[PDB]
Amino acid sequence: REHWATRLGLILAMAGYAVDLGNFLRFPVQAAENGGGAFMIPYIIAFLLVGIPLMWIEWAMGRYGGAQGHGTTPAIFYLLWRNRFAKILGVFGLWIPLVVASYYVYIESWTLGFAIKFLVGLVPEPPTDPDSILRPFKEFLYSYIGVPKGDEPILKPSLFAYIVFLITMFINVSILIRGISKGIERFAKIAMPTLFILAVFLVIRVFLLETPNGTAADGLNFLWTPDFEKLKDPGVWIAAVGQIFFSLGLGFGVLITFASYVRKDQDIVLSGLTAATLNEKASVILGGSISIPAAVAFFGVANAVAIAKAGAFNLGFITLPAIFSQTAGGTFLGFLWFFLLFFAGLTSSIAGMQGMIAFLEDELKLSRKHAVLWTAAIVFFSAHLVMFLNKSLDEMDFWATGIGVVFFGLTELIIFFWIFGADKAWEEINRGGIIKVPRIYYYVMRYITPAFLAVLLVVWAREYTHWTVWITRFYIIGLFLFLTFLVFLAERRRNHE
Ligand SMILES: Fc1ccc([C@@H]2CCNC[C@H]2COc2ccc3c(c2)OCO3)cc1
Ligand code: NA
Ligand code: NA
Repeated sequence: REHWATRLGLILAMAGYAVDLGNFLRFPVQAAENGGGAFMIPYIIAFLLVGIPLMWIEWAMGRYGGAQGHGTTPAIFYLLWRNRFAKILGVFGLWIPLVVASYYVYIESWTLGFAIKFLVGLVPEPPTDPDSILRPFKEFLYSYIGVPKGDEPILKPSLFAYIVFLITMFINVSILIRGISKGIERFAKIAMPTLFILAVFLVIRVFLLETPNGTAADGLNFLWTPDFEKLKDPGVWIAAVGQIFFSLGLGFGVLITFASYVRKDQDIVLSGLTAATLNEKASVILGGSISIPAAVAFFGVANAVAIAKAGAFNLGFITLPAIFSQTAGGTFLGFLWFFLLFFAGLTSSIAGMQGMIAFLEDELKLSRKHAVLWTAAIVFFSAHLVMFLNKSLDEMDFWATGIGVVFFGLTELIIFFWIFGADKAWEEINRGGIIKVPRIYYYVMRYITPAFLAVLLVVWAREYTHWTVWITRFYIIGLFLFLTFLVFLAERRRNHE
């Protein structure tokens, strides 16, 4: 079985997964809409009571399963809980990242395409007024995606967009086919430093932006000036718990897969805490210093609220590209921005596709080449639904991350810390640990963490159709059936040998 070569490589690979577009787009918009600097109060709380405890647990389950040659939850859940229902629940940890894969790598290709378009100058050049600058780029994105101009729910992606998606798929395979250390880990050691440099250069250049409408200081001001009156709102405390779950990539089964390549007695306590901390520093320092400040700098603090409400997606793919066409040397600026997002996405996507590669290797005994190619085949095939059927993406993302990760997140806790045994679980986490987990976390993991998660489930249920969503529901239901069949074939192949 493969292992991580260096402790640094392991941390950078784990961080590479956590850090993505959300760090530079989603988190800054979440903060502005939920109290500005005051949003850090429930965010740090959520980080301590939910994020950190669960990540350690997934790291432990990963290393525990990896010692016995299993990197995926269908096999690991069965080791923690000798039951048939444990194998079936495990299918979800194979299903969720695979559902995400169908739209994630595609959106990832958008950044690459946009980076190429910016570098070679194939971008709009307005013209005055805000809508006179934004609309030419609003149409640039819609022509790239193929946003329906009629009543039909049909997307018609450009040939360029489709080809870049092909190229993006290829790049992912290239890294994945070289394995864990010589592939994922090797790339982690290049991308993360490259990422940091790209970010810092943008942070510096954004801080020098000055327009008749405002400055970069106005951006950092609007974003971080606290509004504690919003702390009364339970929705803010829910968004904080949700964002942390989103930020670290919990409940995807990815961390478990990666942790399985950590050797039996190697540290996971300090290693996990370090990687988690990098992701957070990236969000508050790098992520919060670029997108929102640059936007507020150009349009003024008067439109700062309007900008935040327009969402993280509009900000990154419409607003900032418009601003770049109006700034000095913006054409190279746009390339760096989208190059930055691409590498951030590429280090997450190769991790999310590893779980399927691991299953095909560990349980069906396929070669790494075959495992990678068939995984790529499944993801590439599935993506045509996301590329051509409008709002299919929303439907996949809703089941997969809206409730799926949290439900699966709660499933991990109960299976590992309650069914497998809290005492056995606790010894598993701290074993080989450079530092020991604070004893107070024993109660947090066992009661506080699953309670917070269970609350998130209940609010989802109480809170929550055009016929085309049934197409997406049809297929993702089919995937779960197909993966169930593979798990079935796995346990049958094992009885023979
Ligand atoms: F809707 C969303 C929820 C959570 C997130 C996470 C946020 C932190 N960084 C990791 C993100 C998930 O990344 C993935 C996961 C599986 C994948 C993948 C990429 O490509 C193929 O299979 C992104 C989007
Ligand atoms: Na993140
Ligand atoms: Na990434």
